[PDB]
Amino acid sequence: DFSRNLYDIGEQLDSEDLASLKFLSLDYIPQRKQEPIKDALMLFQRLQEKRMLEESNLSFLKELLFRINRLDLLITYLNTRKEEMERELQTPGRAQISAYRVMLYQISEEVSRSELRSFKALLQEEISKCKLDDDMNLLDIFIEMEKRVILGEGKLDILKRVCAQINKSLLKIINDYEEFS
Amino acid sequence: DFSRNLYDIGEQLDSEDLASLKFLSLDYIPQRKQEPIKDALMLFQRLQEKRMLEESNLSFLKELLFRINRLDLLITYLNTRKEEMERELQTPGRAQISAYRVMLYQISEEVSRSELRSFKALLQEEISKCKLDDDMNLLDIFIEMEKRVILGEGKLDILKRVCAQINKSLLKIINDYEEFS
Repeated sequence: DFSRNLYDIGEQLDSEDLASLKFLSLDYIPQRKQEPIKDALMLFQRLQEKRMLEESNLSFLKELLFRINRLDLLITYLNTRKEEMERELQTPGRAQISAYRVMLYQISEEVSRSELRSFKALLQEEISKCKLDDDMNLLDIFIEMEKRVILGEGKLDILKRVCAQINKSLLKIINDYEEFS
Repeated sequence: DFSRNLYDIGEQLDSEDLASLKFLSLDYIPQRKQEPIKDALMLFQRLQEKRMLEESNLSFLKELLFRINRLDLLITYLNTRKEEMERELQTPGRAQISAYRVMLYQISEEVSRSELRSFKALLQEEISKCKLDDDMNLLDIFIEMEKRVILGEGKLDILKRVCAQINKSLLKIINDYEEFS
């Protein structure tokens, strides 16, 4: 009963819904493991894979659907109302999605298209002014590059991009590394 | 005697050496547990803590000293020559530092101060590459903000800074989040 019903819920969702649900699951499935999920059913399988979703274990499904405001699916397939879910989530700790993620999603729902363009513009303003100070030595800079994830054992792209403009011999070293690995 | 000698070697090293050796130890001691390590002798203690450095087990100590080209300490206190260590590390696998880390360190050794200026400039160029195409919705933008590590569970500065220029209600959301933590 549960499995077929989860299939029906799987089909009733559109793209925007899947994006939202992919976001609201980031507490359990890292960013790194979200490219594999292309449709809602694969997300269901990956959620049950961590035993966060089972028959008689629908807390997280109910919460997810309420947050993305698909109350029609809650009623049609889960027999759950809005006020019931509000009562459930307003009792401390019963909410399973972090306040961080819910905050971000609600910021997203409040924003229009024009306001989104404003956000892109302002974010490109604040990014086009990153300031690493003058007291960081090179090794620290490599550590920051690994931190901001632009350099790694298998991401020599940017490192080669800068070294190629500094001096070739460095690029020679890098090529020796990646060609002997 | 072993402890006394390791103390003497511990004090003979300067700051640049400690930075280098701290880097070349990143295969075993994560970034996070290196702020506690403030001096070279403490680094020795943290190396013995993981039993990669023992009495009669100096492979990694010798390797460390050779890499940072402190051959004077190798000879003075360890009675070990340059060419012997070269033979040691050129025998496969006996070098204990990964080719990645050693590659980064030699890139560091080759670079002058001016060339480092060029590296800072070019890297600030590549970070100020915005991407942010017209098909990314807000949530994706949040995910890249977390990537470039300018947004996080406890780093709401930039997010509030942009929302304050878009519309206050967003700022109200963020403040409600962080004052509820």
